[PDB]
Amino acid sequence: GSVLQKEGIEISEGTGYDLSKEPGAATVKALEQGTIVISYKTTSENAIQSLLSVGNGTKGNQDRHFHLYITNAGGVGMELRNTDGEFKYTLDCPAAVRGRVSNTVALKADKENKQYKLFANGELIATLDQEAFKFISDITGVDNVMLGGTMRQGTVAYPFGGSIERMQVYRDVLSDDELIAVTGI
Amino acid sequence: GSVLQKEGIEISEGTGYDLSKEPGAATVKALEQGTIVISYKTTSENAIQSLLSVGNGTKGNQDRHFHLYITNAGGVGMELRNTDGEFKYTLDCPAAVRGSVSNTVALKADKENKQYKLFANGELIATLDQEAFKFISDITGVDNVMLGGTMRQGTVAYPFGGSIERMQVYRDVLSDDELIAVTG
Ligand SMILES: CC(=O)N[C@H]1[C@H]([C@H](O)[C@H](O)CO)O[C@@](O[C@@H]2[C@@H](O)[C@H](O)O[C@H](CO)[C@@H]2O)(C(=O)O)C[C@@H]1O
Ligand SMILES: CC(=O)N[C@H]1[C@H]([C@H](O)[C@H](O)CO)O[C@@](O[C@@H]2[C@@H](O)[C@H](O)O[C@H](CO)[C@@H]2O)(C(=O)O)C[C@@H]1O
Repeated sequence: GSVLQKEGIEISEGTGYDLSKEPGAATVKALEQGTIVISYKTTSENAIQSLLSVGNGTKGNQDRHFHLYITNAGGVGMELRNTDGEFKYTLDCPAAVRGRVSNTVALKADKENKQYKLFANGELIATLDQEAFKFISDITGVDNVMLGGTMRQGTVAYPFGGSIERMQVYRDVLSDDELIAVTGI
Repeated sequence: GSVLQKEGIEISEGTGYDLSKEPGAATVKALEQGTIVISYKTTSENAIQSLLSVGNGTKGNQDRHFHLYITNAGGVGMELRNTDGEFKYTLDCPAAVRGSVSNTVALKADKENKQYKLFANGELIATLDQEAFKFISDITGVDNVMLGGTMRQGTVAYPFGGSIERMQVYRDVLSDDELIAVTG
């Protein structure tokens, strides 16, 4: 099963929606691998909108976070960061989703294969293999989980507006076939 | 054989070294796929140092370029950009090289397989697959090739300092085994 799930969460641009106190959030804050699946509708023209983030929101730690994000040009991406000297692993895919319309995206991080895969609307859109595999448990001082933005020194960065229709986070690594199916209509 | 090669080029921080007029530069400016192999020594503490770039250096086109870069913290990466709405395909690998010392890195971009692979000092360090494969020929208005920085609105960005010991650009997609051997 999922370790954290939410449904029907509408977010006013800029505000975010804090998940840090939810049952399961502690698990999400320590993930060594796993899968994130999100259905959403954006109503914002912000250039970078985090759907889900997990990171360190404290002063001086603004480059220590993970987020799965969309853009105002129909892009989908993620960033996994613990300051640039430690790691900055990113995917950014163009023309993968559309903006008002429901989309479903997913990211998996697979420790055994050292691989990250991004899916949108029933398609695998990118794969990253890194010799030095990292995930959330490698970020230093993770203290929050949020929908619709990323906490950076107490400010909601990369603000989303619209609806998080469904969000599920898994410790399990779903198969590509599963993610093609679950991100479809 | 390479389509563009240079050896023994010193570059001070900020200066760059223009290759735009060299025979073969036109080919580099239009690559649909290929391989870049560079041996270098950095003397600079700049956080992002382009070893080789190919892009559009004109005003308002600062997000239209390709570069293969190293960092002050022993990292290696690349960015391939034509404005973020079009594409922004990147790799960034930590603790892959050392400043201390000569290092050799390589990037291949394989159109058939829609794949980019980065190598450093005899190891494959990252692989990127993109559904929408892009390379230099997809960048709009490419007008320069340089060593040791990236031209952005007439300024040398991401400035390298040190020596480009050997730089080769190929239209061919070299094998992983070839790259493991040449970089190690
Ligand atoms: C998702 C993404 O591309 N994020 C970038 C981020 C954004 O480009 C920016 O916040 C708004 O578009 O920029 C990051 O880098 C910044 C640097 O480019 C800038 O020189 O200095 C900034 C600090 O004032 C900041 O470090 C960022 O916000 O961390 C890098 C990130 O990948
Ligand atoms: C290799 C890399 O991370 N390149 C980044 C670049 C560098 O982080 C930065 O130039 C070094 O200081 O930052 C880029 O994004 C910038 C935005 O973060 C910033 O909000 O606005 C800047 C323009 O005034 C700039 O766009 C960049 O320089 O393009 C993104 C790039 O991937």
